[PDB]
Amino acid sequence: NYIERVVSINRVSKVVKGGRRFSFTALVIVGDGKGMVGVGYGKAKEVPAAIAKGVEEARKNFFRVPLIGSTITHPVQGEAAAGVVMLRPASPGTGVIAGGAARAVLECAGVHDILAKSLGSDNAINVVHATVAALKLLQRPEEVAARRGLPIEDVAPAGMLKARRESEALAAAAAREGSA
RNA sequence: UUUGGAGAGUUUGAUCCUGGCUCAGGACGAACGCUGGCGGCGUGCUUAACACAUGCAAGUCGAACGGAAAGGCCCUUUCGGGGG
Repeated sequence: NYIERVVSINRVSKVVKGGRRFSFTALVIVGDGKGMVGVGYGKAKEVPAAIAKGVEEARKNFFRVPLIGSTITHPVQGEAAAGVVMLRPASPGTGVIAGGAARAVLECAGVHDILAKSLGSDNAINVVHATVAALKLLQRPEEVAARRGLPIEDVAPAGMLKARRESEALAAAAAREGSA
């Protein structure tokens, strides 16, 4: 059930003795819709083969996204070559609101509620890399408290833990109709 | 202890970056074009502090005053009017 999302298709041109020898590049994000996401860049003579290579590269380099509900743990500004993407968590119902690249990677990760904004290098590839760098900079409170050597309560805020418990209930207790 | 940022196109054979230009949105004391049924609530010289016909826009008090021109009342009466 992996959700896949192409963001950009570009006809690139090598030049040779005869002339322009073309190919196609597909930027394909794929995700589980629940927090695992991967990015791929497929380069191939034909568009569908490019997309397939992108899918394969993505499913190879999947990575897991920290979440507290259907948003992210904390705000974070990821940088790439020159893509700069701030991410800011958001209350539920405001909706993932972002440009098509950040939007695609977030929607494939399953982040339905988030604030995002590209601040440099409108190019979708570097934007996606910047967004991914942000998501990799993300830090779940459990591993944070481990990193500190403390409880979770005295490093994380009560609002985050409230939403955490709420989401955990709505996951487990509401998985009853799926498990039975 | 609550909150709220979307991008796209365009330099190149193609790429990335920078960088500008443009667009998508919202608003208006608005104007124009096409069109036009109803109501409600508002709103209307943003320019010539340019010139202005005309009519109204600051009067009131007779319990401040002399008074009595118009009405009123009463005497008068040639019914013309005259007095208080």
